[PDB]
Amino acid sequence: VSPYGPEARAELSSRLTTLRNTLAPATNDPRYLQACGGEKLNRFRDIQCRRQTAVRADLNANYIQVGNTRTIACQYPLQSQLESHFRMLAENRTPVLAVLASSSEIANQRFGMPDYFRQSGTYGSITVESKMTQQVGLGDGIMADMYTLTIREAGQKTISVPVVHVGNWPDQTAVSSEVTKALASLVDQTAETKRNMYESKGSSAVADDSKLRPVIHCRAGVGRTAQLIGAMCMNDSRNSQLSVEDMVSQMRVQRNGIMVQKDEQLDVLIKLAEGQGRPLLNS
Repeated sequence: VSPYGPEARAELSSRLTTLRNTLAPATNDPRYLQACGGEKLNRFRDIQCRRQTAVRADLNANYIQVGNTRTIACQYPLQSQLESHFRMLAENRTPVLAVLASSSEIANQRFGMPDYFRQSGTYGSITVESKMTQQVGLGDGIMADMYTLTIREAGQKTISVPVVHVGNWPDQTAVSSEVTKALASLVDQTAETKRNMYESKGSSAVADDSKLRPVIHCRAGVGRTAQLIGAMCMNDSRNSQLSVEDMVSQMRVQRNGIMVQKDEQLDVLIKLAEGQGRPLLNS
């Protein structure tokens, strides 16, 4: 019985579905962050944010840790949320922002997805400038454009955050294991270089485990975001022997039960796990 056959995968699904169903938000569910006084918090009323790992009280965003890998996963900020977003970005001394929402989605004004990282702008007390720098082929026609976001605010020290935008990964789809491995590497290396810069400067953020965390988001922050996160988790040697079952239960327990949304996205994670001889199921 191959540990990666229909049967075993049949069990993994069984388990993860039970979990997803259990995590479904209830009305004013105490496990999930609730909108304060009118301003909308959630982009999709059914894609909620665990109160326990909430990064900010007014953002749909979570601190996530699978094994030893620390990141922040979030929704695409709404217009009213942009200043707090940049605030989170800066305090985190963000080593790397990875946006996985496509240019078409961003372009489409019915989606309310402000084009916040490709243009300069002012947002309350914070002003922002963008600067394109490189473009990298990941494979399969998938392309990553990179920008550098300089976030300034009076009385605050200026922070730069490097951005990696995969402009052509469609929603509800899964890019191949190879493009996925290639993007994870691209995100780790970008994070590494920026981290090292803070470190050579003696940033105190370097000590704090609630900071220097890569920030990743597609539109909802549970499909494309989750697939990439599971991939970063897999190419960190310290997560040796963590199974695909644990990987997914920790993401679901720290954000919402939808994390790793489509079945095909779970297949990409399973291929990489297999290529590693990483176990699918616990016990």
